[PDB]
Amino acid sequence: VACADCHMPKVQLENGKVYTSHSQRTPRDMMGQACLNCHAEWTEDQALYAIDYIKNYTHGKIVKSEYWLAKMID
Amino acid sequence: NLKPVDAMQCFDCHTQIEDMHTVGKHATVNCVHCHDATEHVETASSRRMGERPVTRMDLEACATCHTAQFNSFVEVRHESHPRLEKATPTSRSPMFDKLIAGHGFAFEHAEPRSHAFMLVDHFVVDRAYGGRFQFKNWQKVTDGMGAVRGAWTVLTDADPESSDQRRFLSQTATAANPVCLNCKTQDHILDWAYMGDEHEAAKWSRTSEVVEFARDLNHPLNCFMCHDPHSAGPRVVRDGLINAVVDRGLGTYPHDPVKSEQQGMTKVTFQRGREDFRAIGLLDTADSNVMCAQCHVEYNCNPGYQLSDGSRVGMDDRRANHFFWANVFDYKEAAQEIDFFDFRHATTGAALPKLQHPEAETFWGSVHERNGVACADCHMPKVQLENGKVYTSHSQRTPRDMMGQACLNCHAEWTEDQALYAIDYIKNYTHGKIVKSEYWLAKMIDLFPVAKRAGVSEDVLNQARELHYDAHLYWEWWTAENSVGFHNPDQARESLMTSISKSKEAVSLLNDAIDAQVAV
Amino acid sequence: NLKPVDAMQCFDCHTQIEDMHTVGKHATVNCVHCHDATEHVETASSRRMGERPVTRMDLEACATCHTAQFNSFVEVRHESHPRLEKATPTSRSPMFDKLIAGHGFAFEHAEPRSHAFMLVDHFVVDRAYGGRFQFKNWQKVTDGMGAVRGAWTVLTDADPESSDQRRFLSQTATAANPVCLNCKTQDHILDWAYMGDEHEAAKWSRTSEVVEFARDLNHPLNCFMCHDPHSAGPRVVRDGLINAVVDRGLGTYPHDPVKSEQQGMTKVTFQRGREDFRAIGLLDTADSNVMCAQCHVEYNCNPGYQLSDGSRVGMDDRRANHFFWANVFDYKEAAQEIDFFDFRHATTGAALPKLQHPEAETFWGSVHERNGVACADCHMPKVQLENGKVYTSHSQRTPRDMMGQACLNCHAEWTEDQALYAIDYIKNYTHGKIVKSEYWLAKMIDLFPVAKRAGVSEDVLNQARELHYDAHLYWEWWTAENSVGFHNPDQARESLMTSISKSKEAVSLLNDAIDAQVAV
Amino acid sequence: NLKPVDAMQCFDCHTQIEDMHTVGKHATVNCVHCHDATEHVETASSRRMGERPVTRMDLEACATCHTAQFNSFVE
Ligand code: HEC
Ligand code: HEC
Ligand code: HEC
Ligand code: HEC
Ligand code: HEC
Ligand code: HEC
Ligand code: HEC
Ligand code: HEC
Ligand code: HEC
Ligand code: HEC
Ligand code: HEC
Ligand code: HEC
Ligand code: HEC
Ligand code: HEC
Ligand SMILES: O=N[O-]
Ligand SMILES: O=N[O-]
Ligand SMILES: O=N[O-]
Ligand SMILES: O=N[O-]
Ligand SMILES: [Ca+2]
Ligand SMILES: [Ca+2]
Ligand SMILES: [Ca+2]
Ligand SMILES: [Ca+2]
Repeated sequence: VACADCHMPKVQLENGKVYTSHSQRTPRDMMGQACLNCHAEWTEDQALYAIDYIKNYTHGKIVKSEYWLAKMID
Repeated sequence: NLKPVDAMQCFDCHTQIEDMHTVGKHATVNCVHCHDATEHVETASSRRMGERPVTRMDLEACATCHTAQFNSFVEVRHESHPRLEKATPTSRSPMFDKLIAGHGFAFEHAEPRSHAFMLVDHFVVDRAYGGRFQFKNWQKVTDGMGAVRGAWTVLTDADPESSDQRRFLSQTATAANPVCLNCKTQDHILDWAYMGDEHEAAKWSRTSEVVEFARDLNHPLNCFMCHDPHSAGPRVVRDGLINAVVDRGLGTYPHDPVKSEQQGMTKVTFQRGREDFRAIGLLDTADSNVMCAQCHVEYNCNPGYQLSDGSRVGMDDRRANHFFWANVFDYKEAAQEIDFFDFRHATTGAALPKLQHPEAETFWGSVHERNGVACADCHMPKVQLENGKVYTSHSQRTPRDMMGQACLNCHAEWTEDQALYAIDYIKNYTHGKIVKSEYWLAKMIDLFPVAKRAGVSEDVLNQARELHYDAHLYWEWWTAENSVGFHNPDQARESLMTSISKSKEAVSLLNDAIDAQVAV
Repeated sequence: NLKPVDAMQCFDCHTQIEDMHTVGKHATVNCVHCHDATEHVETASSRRMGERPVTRMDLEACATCHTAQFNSFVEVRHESHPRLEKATPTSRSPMFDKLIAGHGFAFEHAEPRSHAFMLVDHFVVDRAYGGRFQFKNWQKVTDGMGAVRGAWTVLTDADPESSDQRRFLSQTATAANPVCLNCKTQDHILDWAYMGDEHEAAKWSRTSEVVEFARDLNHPLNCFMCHDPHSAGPRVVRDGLINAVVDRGLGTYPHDPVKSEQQGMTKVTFQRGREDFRAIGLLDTADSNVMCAQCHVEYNCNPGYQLSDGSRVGMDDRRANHFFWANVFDYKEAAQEIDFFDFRHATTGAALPKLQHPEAETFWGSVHERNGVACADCHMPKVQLENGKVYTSHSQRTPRDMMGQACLNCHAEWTEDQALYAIDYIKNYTHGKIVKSEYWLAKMIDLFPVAKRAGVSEDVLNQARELHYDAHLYWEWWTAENSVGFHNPDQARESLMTSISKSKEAVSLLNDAIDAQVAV
Repeated sequence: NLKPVDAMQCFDCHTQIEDMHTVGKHATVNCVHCHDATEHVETASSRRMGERPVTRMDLEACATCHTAQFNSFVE
């Protein structure tokens, strides 16, 4: 998988000539084309939930990392 | 990958192309994008073609550099109901079968749908080819991109071994003829002489076997119908339109000589063996009124009969390819001018015209047309973007889908709901008069068998038939025209009231004659 | 609280029940859930019933352990318009009154609504019981759960003191008879002999007073119509269906002997005093095509007349309970096979069939049926859950409400709008041909009085009446069938074109005969 | 309106560009779309630039033929 698969995927059209989106942005804006096409087992809410599980856990450890760096700095 | 050819080598022979190509916005676009001419260059002389070069007519030839306009063009509007028969109580003409009896449209006449389907819909409608052509299956009806790629990628022919027009199912007709195709495709633009006259250099003409012609055609509404591929400048290619505007000298706006001069057309003719062969009309301005009038007009594209003596007018006659270029109040005179009518009513025996989608001629003289508004302003406006390069939408559809760009930009005093309400006030009032007109036409039509059977004289029946012509014209214009009066509401109202008046006159004439017979 | 009974004690006598109950998925479900048999056990012998045990027929007997399927079944689809008369310009059959004149359906024929209401709607429709039964007030029309709980909890009887069929309001009919109830309820499953034959052990039969029968019935579409309560295995209980498939040997799929073998039915018979009494058909597979064909078929459930001699066929005849089990192109032969027609047209005098909702026989041979798709796949699919135990929806309704589960799972190439567009293309085209068929039927019908009054001969009028039979059949199939052609579009198209052809033939015959009379 | 230049004349001194341009999917795209080299061509030799030609770096140089990619980019 590469950055473009999640952040600038091909446009999906009912009728038309396919081209590649050049709006590089979060996959949350185009989940059908950026995630759900590979993850058939998920609804959009399930895929968002899986993202947020990782970001929530990571951000918690960033905050704890800063708490300890700040305690040392002080 | 494409390799460019030496255009200067072409221009040595093709001076008209040189004059157009070197000056316009396609001066950097190489011939190889649309032509394969290698063997042609090896064999042509200054006056003889030699081997014929290949010319691409597919819309994807333009989609490579103009993807936004192409993608907009091929969109399917699913809200435009498909295969919706007009002769039903919930559509445009509840009493159409009774009123049109004797004409091929009684076999099927659906409402229009998105442009991508025009050629496939032409091929499959029940009135056209005896039911010979069908979609490969009922799922293909959704496939707009497929139809654009080519009719024969989504259709089947019930009998590839024969080329005659015949019925394959009982309730079909074989009304299609080569002239129809000119408003569905221009794939034949190099194979058709101006007006569809017989010509040594034309493979196809008005008198061709239409089933064989059909098989050679693939693409709907080619991009180059409105845009010259050499200059990229605005134009029309439709011979019937050029004939009305230029040859007959009627102008682009027959009611307005000044606007006709400012927004005119220059006929350019191309030859084969130094004899005139085909023509285009270059426009002074990018005027969509005239571009859309290549098809959205009342026309003849069919055999018929002479008003004077009732004799047959066949596909071989020039009248079988004709733009009347007349509003509803000038139409009867325009039909007298060429001594033509379309069919005899199956019940009344009256000589009648058949009217078709006269949007362009209806729009003339309307408040919007008089203020310089054109079809594209309401039906294919500029796209509005917060950040982006503006381009023109090519999805021709009702303004209800883009009211901000199609109406409310000029009508700043209205909300979207108020603008919709104004449109519906006109459509509701107009439809009510169409329905009343049909009621009166039907009442008259029903009296003909009663009058004949009661022994009413031919002289009286003929007087009623002359009234039927006018009652019919002044009604059918409005079921044929697609705006339900919006394009010209005062004209629709005056015309529909005239239809009713004529029918009432005919009813009174017939009732009195029947009553007198019974009294004897 | 329920206390279990000793099932082994029952099984001592009930060996058929034992063989079914001990093997299937209800082997742990005690008899007390559905039967109160204490006094029965005390008094029965191996061949005599003794006191009759109570058997629960209410759907709540199953709702205790299967709440999800019950709650799904009783949902009311408010978008399915209620009490919507089909004989209007905006519904299925704009010219129904003229075409059906002479038949009881002219008094009222509404579109179907949700299954919860089937029995109450049967009781209150204007054509059924002379207007005898009404909802307790106009608010009760919304109460689906109430109707399921029991018809008599939401209805009133205008005269509990009489049991005759009569008109209580002027524009009603009394078309109901005991056979109708078999497609509304199976509360009478233990009180009705197979086919509704007279039988010593049956309280009710084809010849019962229908008002008295009506009063004994409460619940719509019982869960056990498709599920054996003893084995929990798939089945049908409808006698007419078992008679077509098994007794007449036609099979579950008459056009396909192989599929008939793989997806067959085994007739199981239950006796009273060691004589055959009632029967069920156990299915080889959980095949909804055959389960839904207990009701969604063309049938006779009414008296009529013989084609051969015009004589009356009454409720006492087996033909008054009959599944034709024939597609539209085999129907005329199926009606000749039993020498039967339904009514004489009030205006033309023609012997005519009356067609009813033939969904099952229409679906045969369609692309979907040939690919192994069944009614439940589009009308009662598996529920899709992010997290949960999957069960089958029991809300039988249009797939438009669950397109992801009903269509788009098999048609991965389409969006919901594209799939809807494909359905509407078929429905629009089919409806247009229904409307044209009615136009031609009406034109013919209108000529009968004119022809009679002009002195046209009986021989010619009889030729026209024979044409009317076919014109009628090939049209009415499609206003009766609820998919507006979707279930089999090529068949609808061929049939409706045949209807039109027959009417046109009849119009020409009558016009020529009238013209000849006037000429003399 | 743009007027095409003689690309072959350019390639007499620009063999490295020739080998890329003639072979890829821009073989038909004339240099005038992105370069203004009139005075350069009047003054250059294969060994002396002469007047420096102008090269367009604006994204609109691509947006004429690739409006969809450009419009999606600038959102
Ligand atoms: C899908 C499997 C992904 C691939 C491959 C790449 N990225 Fe990604 N990225 C992804 C997610 C789910 C998120 C979080 C977005 C959210 O809304 O929570 C991101 C985030 C970014 C961001 C920040 C985007 C924003 O929140 O606005 C950037 C700048 C980004 N990613 C860049 C990026 C690059 C350069 C990649 C290839 C090396 C790449 N991503 C891969 C999902 C996916
Ligand atoms: C790197 C960050 C990019 C920039 C800056 C631009 N584009 Fe692009 N383009 C990019 C990728 C990863 C792809 C898809 C490649 C693949 O095959 O998967 C593209 C594709 C194109 C195309 C081809 C047609 C299509 O797939 O849409 C064109 C014509 C194209 N890109 C044009 C384009 C223009 C005009 C840009 C400036 C506005 C642009 N690209 C920037 C990566 C990158
Ligand atoms: C003189 C020797 C010629 C050269 C070099 C080229 N063409 Fe030509 N062409 C020539 C003639 C005499 C004709 C017949 C029409 C006429 O003007 O008298 C043509 C025709 C074409 C057509 C129309 C083909 C058709 O199907 O009708 C096309 C598209 C065409 N020519 C293109 C073309 C191109 C692209 C050339 C350079 C590669 C070219 N021609 C060279 C005479 C001569
Ligand atoms: C790329 C190789 C092209 C192909 C193939 C086609 N066109 Fe084109 N077109 C091209 C350019 C670079 C331009 C000029 C852009 C600018 O604004 O400077 C154009 C312009 C047009 C126009 C506008 C003309 C005008 O305003 O006077 C139209 C209507 C147009 N092009 C249409 C068109 C059609 C119908 C094509 C298929 C036959 C087509 N173009 C091919 C680049 C390319
Ligand atoms: C002949 C080649 C045509 C030209 C030029 C234009 N139109 Fe057209 N139009 C044409 C046909 C044959 C059809 C029906 C297609 C079918 O398969 O049924 C149409 C349809 C329309 C519609 C209805 C679209 C819908 O959503 O139902 C509109 C609004 C329309 N046409 C407008 C239109 C405009 C504004 C034009 C000039 C820009 C134009 N058309 C040109 C045939 C042709
Ligand atoms: C240009 C002057 C036209 C000629 C010649 C033909 N048609 Fe046409 N057609 C035209 C337009 C502008 C439209 C859309 C507007 C409308 O009112 O329909 C159409 C539409 C069709 C359709 C779709 C609608 C329908 O009537 O079912 C069919 C099937 C169709 N046209 C067929 C047809 C045939 C068989 C023709 C020759 C007899 C014919 N068309 C000529 C424009 C023009
Ligand atoms: C007539 C019925 C048209 C057909 C067929 C096509 N286009 Fe068009 N185009 C049309 C109009 C009225 C306009 C606007 C002119 C104005 O100045 O108001 C356009 C414009 C273009 C342009 C210019 C850039 C823009 O404004 O979008 C291009 C590049 C263009 N059109 C391309 C194009 C292509 C590729 C088509 C086939 C898919 C096509 N046009 C058909 C009218 C008509
Ligand atoms: C705005 C002032 C308009 C101009 C200029 C033109 N038309 Fe129009 N059209 C207009 C409206 C408000 C409507 C009714 C649409 C609705 O949804 O109620 C129409 C209708 C059409 C149609 C049928 C469209 C449909 O309902 O699907 C066609 C085919 C059409 N108009 C064509 C047309 C042409 C060819 C014009 C220039 C001659 C034209 N219209 C001008 C608004 C406006
Ligand atoms: C609880 C005491 C029950 C009552 C009352 C009814 N049913 Fe039942 N059913 C019950 C169980 C425990 C099971 C098996 C669950 C499992 O999957 O193992 C069932 C099964 C069914 C089935 C599925 C049968 C099969 O797949 O072969 C059906 C169709 C079914 N039950 C229907 C049904 C009906 C119609 C009832 C009312 C007459 C009914 N059940 C009562 C538990 C209980
Ligand atoms: C006889 C006992 C029936 C069986 C078995 C099935 N159906 Fe039925 N259905 C029946 C009636 C009498 C009615 C009309 C009820 C009323 O009060 O009007 C219906 C209705 C439907 C509908 C329409 C529902 C709506 O929303 O309007 C559908 C879609 C339907 N029926 C489908 C259906 C299916 C798929 C069946 C097998 C699973 C089935 N029905 C069985 C009578 C009977
Ligand atoms: C099974 C073979 C049936 C017999 C016997 C009867 N009906 Fe029926 N009915 C049946 C179905 C599958 C449906 C829904 C489909 C449809 O097209 O309606 C119905 C519907 C009704 C309705 C509601 C619709 C209406 O016509 O108003 C009523 C009032 C109704 N049925 C009454 C009725 C009477 C009086 C019957 C005996 C003469 C009768 N039905 C028989 C299935 C079956
Ligand atoms: C025929 C018209 C049916 C009626 C009446 C009832 N159900 Fe049903 N049921 C039906 C089908 C076609 C299926 C699916 C079988 C398959 O394997 O595809 C079902 C399934 C059940 C089940 C099994 C679990 C599940 O899949 O949901 C149960 C427990 C069940 N049905 C119960 C049930 C009850 C309680 C009913 C009365 C409210 C009922 N069914 C009616 C067909 C029919
Ligand atoms: C999917 C491939 C289907 C199968 C298998 C069956 N039916 Fe169907 N039905 C289908 C569609 C797309 C429609 C039209 C619905 C719409 O909203 O347009 C229908 C319609 C019905 C109806 C009327 C439903 C309503 O509009 O309220 C009934 C009563 C019905 N179908 C019954 C039915 C039966 C009994 C089937 C098996 C024999 C059956 N259908 C198969 C889609 C599908
Ligand atoms: C019209 C005169 C063009 C200008 C200016 C630019 N490009 Fe282009 N590009 C053009 C054509 C006709 C094609 C081939 C289309 C086809 O599919 O055959 C292309 C192709 C591209 C691609 C795809 C290349 C590949 O897949 O190998 C890209 C990424 C692309 N073009 C990018 C691009 C950029 C970044 C430009 C500005 C510097 C640019 N193009 C100008 C036509 C034209
Ligand atoms: O019907 N002649 O092609
Ligand atoms: O039938 N097309 O005007
Ligand atoms: O009408 N007899 O029940
Ligand atoms: O009227 N019920 O088929
Ligand atoms: Ca439309
Ligand atoms: Ca005409
Ligand atoms: Ca319904
Ligand atoms: Ca029947």
